Amino acid sequence: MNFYSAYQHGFVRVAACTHHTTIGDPAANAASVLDMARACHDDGAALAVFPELTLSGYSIEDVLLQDSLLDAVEDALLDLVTESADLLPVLVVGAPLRHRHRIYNTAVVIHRGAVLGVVPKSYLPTYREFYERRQMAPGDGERGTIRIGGADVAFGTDLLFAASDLPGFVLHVEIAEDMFVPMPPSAEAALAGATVLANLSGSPITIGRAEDRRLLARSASARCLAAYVYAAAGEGESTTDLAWDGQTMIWENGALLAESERFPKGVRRSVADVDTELLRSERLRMGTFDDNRRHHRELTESFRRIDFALDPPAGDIGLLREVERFPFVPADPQRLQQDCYEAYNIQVSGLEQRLRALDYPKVVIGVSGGLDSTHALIVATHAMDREGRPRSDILAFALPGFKNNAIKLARALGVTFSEIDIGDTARLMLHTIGHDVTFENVQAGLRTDYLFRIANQRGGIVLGTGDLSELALGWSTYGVGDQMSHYNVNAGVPKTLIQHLIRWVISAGEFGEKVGEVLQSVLDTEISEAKVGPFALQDFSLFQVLRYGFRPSKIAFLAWHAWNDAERGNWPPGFPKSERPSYSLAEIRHWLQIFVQRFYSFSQFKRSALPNGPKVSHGGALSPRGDWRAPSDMSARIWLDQIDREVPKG
Amino acid sequence: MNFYSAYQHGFVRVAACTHHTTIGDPAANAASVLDMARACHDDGAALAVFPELTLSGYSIEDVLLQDSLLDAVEDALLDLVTESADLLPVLVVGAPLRHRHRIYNTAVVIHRGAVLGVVPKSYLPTYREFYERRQMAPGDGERGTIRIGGADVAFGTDLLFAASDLPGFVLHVEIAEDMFVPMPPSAEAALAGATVLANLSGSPITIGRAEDRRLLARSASARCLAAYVYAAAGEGESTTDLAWDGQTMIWENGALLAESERFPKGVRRSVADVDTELLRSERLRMGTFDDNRRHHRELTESFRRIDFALDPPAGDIGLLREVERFPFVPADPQRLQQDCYEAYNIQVSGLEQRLRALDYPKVVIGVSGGLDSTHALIVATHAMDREGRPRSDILAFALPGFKNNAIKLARALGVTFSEIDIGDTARLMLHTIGHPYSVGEKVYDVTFENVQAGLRTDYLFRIANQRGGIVLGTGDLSELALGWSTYGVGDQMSHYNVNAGVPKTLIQHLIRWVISAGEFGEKVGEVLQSVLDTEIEAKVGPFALQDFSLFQVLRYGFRPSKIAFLAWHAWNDAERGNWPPGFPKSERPSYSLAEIRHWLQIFVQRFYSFSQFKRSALPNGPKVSHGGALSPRGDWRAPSDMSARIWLDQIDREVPKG
Amino acid sequence: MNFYSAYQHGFVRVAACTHHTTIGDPAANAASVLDMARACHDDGAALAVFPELTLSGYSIEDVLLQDSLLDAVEDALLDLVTESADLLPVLVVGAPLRHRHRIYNTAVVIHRGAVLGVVPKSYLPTYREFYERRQMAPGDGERGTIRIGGADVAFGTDLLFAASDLPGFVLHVEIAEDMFVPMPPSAEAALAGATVLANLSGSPITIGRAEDRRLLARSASARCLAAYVYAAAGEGESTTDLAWDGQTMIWENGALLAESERFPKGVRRSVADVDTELLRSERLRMGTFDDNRRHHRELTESFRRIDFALDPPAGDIGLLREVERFPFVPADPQRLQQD
Ligand SMILES: Nc1ncnc2c1ncn2[C@@H]1O[C@H](COP(=O)(O)OP(=O)(O)OC[C@H]2O[C@@H]([n+]3cccc(C(=O)O)c3)[C@H](O)[C@@H]2O)[C@@H](O)[C@H]1O
Ligand SMILES: Nc1ncnc2c1ncn2[C@@H]1O[C@H](COP(=O)(O)OP(=O)(O)OC[C@H]2O[C@@H]([n+]3cccc(C(=O)O)c3)[C@H](O)[C@@H]2O)[C@@H](O)[C@H]1O
Ligand SMILES: Nc1ncnc2c1ncn2[C@@H]1O[C@H](COP(=O)(O)O)[C@@H](O)[C@H]1O
Ligand SMILES: Nc1ncnc2c1ncn2[C@@H]1O[C@H](COP(=O)(O)O)[C@@H](O)[C@H]1O
Repeated sequence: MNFYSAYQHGFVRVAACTHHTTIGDPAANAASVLDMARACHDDGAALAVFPELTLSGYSIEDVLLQDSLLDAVEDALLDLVTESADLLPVLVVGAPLRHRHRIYNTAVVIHRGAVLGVVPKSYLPTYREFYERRQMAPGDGERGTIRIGGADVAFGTDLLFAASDLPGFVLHVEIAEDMFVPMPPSAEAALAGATVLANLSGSPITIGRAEDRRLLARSASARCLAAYVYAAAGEGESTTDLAWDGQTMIWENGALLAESERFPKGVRRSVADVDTELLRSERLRMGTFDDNRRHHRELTESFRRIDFALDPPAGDIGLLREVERFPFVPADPQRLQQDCYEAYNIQVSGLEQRLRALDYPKVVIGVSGGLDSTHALIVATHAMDREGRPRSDILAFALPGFKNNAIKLARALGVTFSEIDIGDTARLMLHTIGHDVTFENVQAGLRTDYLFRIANQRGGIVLGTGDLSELALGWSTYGVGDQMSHYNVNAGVPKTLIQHLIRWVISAGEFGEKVGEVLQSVLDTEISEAKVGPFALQDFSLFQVLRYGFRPSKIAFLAWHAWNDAERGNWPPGFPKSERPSYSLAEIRHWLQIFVQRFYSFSQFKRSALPNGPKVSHGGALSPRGDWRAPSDMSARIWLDQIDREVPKG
Repeated sequence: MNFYSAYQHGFVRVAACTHHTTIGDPAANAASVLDMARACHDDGAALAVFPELTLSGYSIEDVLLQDSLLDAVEDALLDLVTESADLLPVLVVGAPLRHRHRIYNTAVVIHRGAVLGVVPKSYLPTYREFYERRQMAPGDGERGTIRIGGADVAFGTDLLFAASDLPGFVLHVEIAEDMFVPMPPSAEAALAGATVLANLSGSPITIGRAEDRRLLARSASARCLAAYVYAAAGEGESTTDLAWDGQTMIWENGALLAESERFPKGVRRSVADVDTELLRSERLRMGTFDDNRRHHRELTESFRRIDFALDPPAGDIGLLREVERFPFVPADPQRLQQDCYEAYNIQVSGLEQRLRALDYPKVVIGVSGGLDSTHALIVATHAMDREGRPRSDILAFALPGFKNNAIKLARALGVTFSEIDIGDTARLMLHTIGHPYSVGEKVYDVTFENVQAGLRTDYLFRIANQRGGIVLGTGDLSELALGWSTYGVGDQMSHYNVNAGVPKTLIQHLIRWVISAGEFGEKVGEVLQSVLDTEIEAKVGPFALQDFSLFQVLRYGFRPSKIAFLAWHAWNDAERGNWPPGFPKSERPSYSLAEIRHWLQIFVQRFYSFSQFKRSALPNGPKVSHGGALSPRGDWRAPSDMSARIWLDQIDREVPKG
Repeated sequence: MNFYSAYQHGFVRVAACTHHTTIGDPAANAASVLDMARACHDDGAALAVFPELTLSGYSIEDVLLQDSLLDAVEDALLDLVTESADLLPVLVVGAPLRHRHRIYNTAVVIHRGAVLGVVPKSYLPTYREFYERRQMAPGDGERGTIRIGGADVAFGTDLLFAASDLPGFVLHVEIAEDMFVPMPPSAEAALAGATVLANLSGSPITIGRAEDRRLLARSASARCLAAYVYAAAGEGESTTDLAWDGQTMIWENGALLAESERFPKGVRRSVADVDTELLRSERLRMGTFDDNRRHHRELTESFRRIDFALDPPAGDIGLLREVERFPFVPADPQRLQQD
């Protein structure tokens, strides 16, 4: 396998194009269309979508009904079809075409010298600035074939274009208004199998209309778990009554992959790599999507499937796609602030309920001066405040065995602080056992043991502080040890997020300037990754595994694109340059071997008996009662073997 | 509410009746039917099912086609209907009735002076000793109405008789052969709602046929999550070519509630209380049952529902049902022997897999001399033997704080044994914590108890790390139920729990079974027997009572007053019902309502509110009982932060003080 | 004619196999499947039924949704298909397979180098210890085809596999829970023609469950006048929350032909000679069975019949069947006392 090929990792390269319109001149439009398709071809694109009525112009009104115009459109269309014999992508081009009694507003799907199909617009707006039913017939409910340059090709609203060599790529096409009605053709098509939904638009621009386009193309792509590929008309359409902004865009399950300049000078393309495996993984897990199909079975079973062989380029063509280094940490500051606000209020409100339900017990917690326990102590405090409970009901413990930040934060917040040296107890235990992991574990164990007994003694509960990345990797001490508690507030927060939560608490500043300074000190001081690898890379793989179940080679491909060059892509706030590492393939490959071994084989038993705590990230959590049911007794051989066979050594 | 009324606890009393046949003489058969129905009424029955072609006799062949016979049947049927005005139960009576062109083999459903409906047999056997298509027409596909004594009443294979005051009682009726075809009318009727399936049979007896009847009525009742009420013809049928055994029976979800004497002299009845709530609870939970209905929706939606008001007796009429004292421990020795063999092989095979998967680590376990840990050590040994591992890889520990059976069993099995006294460590820990006892105070609270339980687990765990072993849990299912364990750092935690799915009441019989089988040898046998004798904490109540409630809650979700009723019927008299093997008379307690009520308050509080958090973070171990287990990854998903108020209030309002 | 050949007297030799499960490792499971299939071949068996989700392991939960796992299953399944080119028996193997939007819990029917069909479980328990709807889609009402290693093969709950040279052998396949609902797929298939009903089961063992299996597989075989061939998962399934007893069994019109050791150490097979003429003879005489089909004609006419040529061994291969000397006098004393 070619590891650097996007097509070999399930990507499909898609283009929404806005061409130069020459109204009433099909050969001119076709020439503009041919030039942009040759570009999409050079880019290795599999699909190029053009605007509504591309070949005539959308704005020409009663001129659509002129024989010479209709005739010119057919001739021009046929020329394009001929030219497509040497073009890689499927081209989806608008044309007014005659069929039976009328003309239809159609998209012609063209590929490698043939027309695969012809799709008529279903819903023809005849209100406000739109007059479409005057010239054109509704296509909803039309099936059968249409004759195009001596051949009968499939015609109708029930068509699916499936790549026989790219099973993840199933195209449905609809037109402009089709997307705006309470039950759009594209939503039935997704249920029936379509993964990529194209829209050819005219869409005269009005104040606020671009927002409406986005709202509907975006929600479509989220509701239908699909890529949505959208092209509107631009320069050249008539301005007798309307203006045109040429907007093009590509959405994937709710996220914007690419858009182009509004009101441009000259032609514009959006080009993106769509991840068919992402779409496939979401559909795999959301059972209710398939239930919805089954409830509408007669609607969804009636589609006709037109097969074609794409034969994509096999080499390196790069990756036209923003892959963030931190799935859990948005690079966009306004987004990351939102995430932090939500994470924090999840941890707090979850603890508050547990405390209300237990009639407000004291809160016992071991504070070491580290990031996790520090953050947990802040969570605990806010929870107690919110519930009108004295901060002295928090019992914080230093438990040194064989920092000041700890006692300072505690003092600054005004919780009850105390120290208990576990060394002598550990010595006694080591001796009694006749005594590495055991040495380490005897101390970790006695910490938990003490807290638990103090909790019994003082009418408290022990607060866990292990974080999501530690659960993922089994980096914790099971049972009698830090893995155990009465309630875990960090269980759902990945390590890479924790530092930004603390930053957010500081920046918000409701704990006061002292607390602020201590927390800032914790940060400066604190920033294991020796033996389990850098947490940036493990949190990366964790997301891919937990959200999508992607195979290891696909994970390596994504990580390498995100991390391999520190200069490319954006970093979140809070990364000075001395701390913007870049990773080689060899490194990514190494830590990924370690990740699959620890995640799939070693660590599950530790997750299996997990204390309570709230789920936090949309990426998922690792509760055996929630997002992650798995065997405690399984080997990781197949994952290790996949890496061995598919990921180059470096 | 009347706590002693079976009807108020969701029971329906049902009768399968075999009457005296007088072939060719409807008024005589009717008179036998009326006499048994008056009995079934006196018993407070809600339903009385009779045999196929009751009113004419099943065996009369072409005489069925004689007008005087057909006429006599109608007159006799109409007399019954009139008499039923003063009878409590719905009567289901067989009759050849004329409809359109032919006679149908039918069941007439009669209630309080009206005919509620008429059901024709669907499949008429015309092979071997059966000739039914010669005289009678197939009823499959017939709908509409039939005229009976001046009234149009529902006729067809699509009928459901629903009690308007007893929602759990929905009756469907089929006939004889109907139950034997690959897709029987009653299976569709169950999907559509029927909870009680009646079968009128003729069923000439042949060698082996009684077994076939049972196999099909039983599997029916299990697949359809229903009661199945079956009545065959007996004395009086013609013996020109056949004989008749009069068999009657009542099945409920796979279990036999009642059967009557085969080949009797005189009439016979089976009468049982059917638990509609048990049926309701199983349908509530088995989602795929409802999925099956949805898949056959056009079949299942077309049923016609005929409503009637039963108005059952409200007082104490007893409880015609065998309620076992020990849901987890069958009183039948052959049954209990089976259950033990299975429980034991479940425990062992589960541990073996964990051991194989961990490449055969040592097994660490704390042995106290008690029932649980003893049994666990036995389990562990057998697992190691089966995997061909040396018994010395089992590391057993005595861990005295502040027995010999323990060291003896260890020595007898040949596992590695050792002692570690946790006293000093506990002393140090109590002092470090500032607990009054480290200063001499005789304060033996939860912290004092817990410091010791904790250190036990803590030691085992560190030994496991040190010696490349895993810690075996030994807490049992009843302890998980009640939260009777020490959470987290304490006996609740381990690497693998073999007893997690076995209730306390079962454990002692598992040990007995291991002794009785005797493959560990006579020494081990003697030590185990000593553990039993020695070992046979009621702040949580008698485990017999809590295991009882646990089964009701975990399997059916029954309300507390229903549980009290059941437990009182099972436990209140030590002379009635059977005890399992191994209960000398000095140990056959009987409980009062007041007692049952007391321990039940404690059960609901502990089960639904206090203990879930301890179940929530549970080690791995195999499910054992069909009653269910308590793994939050398996049979029991529940909140760790809920109150038990409604349960406690239900007891307060519904269960008498004594 | 060869008087000593069981195949010439209307017998079909059938095997229910419980293999060594390696959870999450399809090439290992396929290797255990291939070894047992070679044995069934050497025995002259015409059919070998394996347990539910054979190729992945039944007990792996969310691991089923992992691309590497789904991928490994496909590669392993295609290796088996290739190996089957030299194997006599039809192989019925379990596999989680992707189709349309989801994965289905399926049985793949394999024969002489081809996949004859792919059958999805219809009813997916999601109660008590079972969580199937979480990972897998219900197969009831699915028809059409599925693409398996470059070919379109029949997919759905409506399939019959008929031996073109052994008219009495018509196979229907269902899965686990399918057999436990009031109106099971297998009862409509019998009405439609199936004489041999296979069941691939996971079936974690609980106290009393073995009795439930028997009651339902036995009553199914008696009600449907059929052979019922049943295989449950054993050693190697996860014991995170459940245990497994590896039970296999073969029923014929209400009678047990063969069963294997519960909780065995190592792999186990039941192997029996099913008498297709016996089944044929009972259906010939019990007219109400055909009446029942006619009453459900639209249900029963819709099945698709996939034809294959078995070409069984023609020589003496003995007779794996208890033939009592006295049809009228049972050799079992408890039974004879009853009679
Ligand atoms: N599948 C399975 N099912 C049941 N038991 C299983 C098991 N696999 C191992 N076991 C048993 O469980 C035990 C091993 O697990 P465990 O007791 O946790 O010990 P283990 O994971 O081997 O070691 C804990 C490690 O976590 C690291 N740690 C922990 C806590 C904090 C920090 C820090 O950053 O400061 C680091 C530390 O480096 C240490 O190396 C052994 O008894 C083993 O036999
Ligand atoms: N809902 C909830 N979520 C999270 N945490 C919760 C909680 N409710 C209490 N807690 C906390 O849990 C702790 C109380 O539970 P836990 O630590 O287990 O202790 P707890 O159940 O209060 O006491 C143990 C009891 O079990 C009996 N016991 C123990 C061990 C063995 C045996 C035997 O002989 O078989 C009997 C013993 O006599 C004692 O009465 C407290 O620290 C409390 O604040
Ligand atoms: N020296 C220490 N004193 C008190 N608590 C500690 C100390 N070291 C670690 N902990 C606590 O032990 C848990 C796990 O930390 P660690 O083992 O350092 O990753 C957290 O709750 C820490 O606060
Ligand atoms: N004296 C003891 N020696 C060894 N193990 C014990 C001892 N006491 C308790 N245990 C362990 O703790 C479990 C719970 O019993 P207990 O803690 O005594 O309530 C037992 O089943 C043993 O596994």
